[PDB]
Amino acid sequence: ADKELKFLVVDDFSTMRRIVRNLLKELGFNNVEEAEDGVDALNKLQAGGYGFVISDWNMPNMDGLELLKTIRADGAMSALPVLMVTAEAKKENIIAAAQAGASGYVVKPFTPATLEEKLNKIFEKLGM
Ligand SMILES: [Mn+2]
Ligand SMILES: [N+]
Repeated sequence: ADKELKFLVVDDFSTMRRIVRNLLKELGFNNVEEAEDGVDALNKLQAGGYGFVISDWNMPNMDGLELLKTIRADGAMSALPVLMVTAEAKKENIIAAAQAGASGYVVKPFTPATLEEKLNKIFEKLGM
C-alpha cells in the first residue's frame, strides 16, 4: 500500500492508540492521526484527507459500531476502509461488525504480526 496512506486511529484509551500508531510506523506508515471517540473521529474524517480507519469498539459519545455504521451510510465516506478492534471475539461483536460492513476485525490484545496480516488482507483485497 502507499506509504502516504493517511490513517485515523480511534480509541478512548491513549495506550491502545499508541500501540497502533507505533505498529503503523514500523510498517512504514507515518501519516497517522488519532481520535478519542466516534464524534472526534467523524470530525476529523469530514475535514478530509483520510484513507483508512482503525477503530475500537467501546467508547463514550459514539462507539465504534456506531462510527462504522455512520461512515457506511454517509453519502461521501461510504467506501472508507474501517478495521474494527474488539476486546474479545464474542460472536455477537464479530457478527455485528460483519453485518455493518467492517473491512476486517482484530481481537485485542493482538500481536504485531496479526495487525500486519489483517491490514495486508484488506489492502490486497482492495487492490491497494
Ligand atoms: Mn475502548
Ligand atoms: N453501537
